Amino acid sequence: KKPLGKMADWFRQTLLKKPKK
Repeated sequence: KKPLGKMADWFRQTLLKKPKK
């Protein structure tokens, strides 16, 4: 998994309020 994809999910949880799963 690319760090970029990891950060993408990080933003999805952080900003879009979508818990990673």
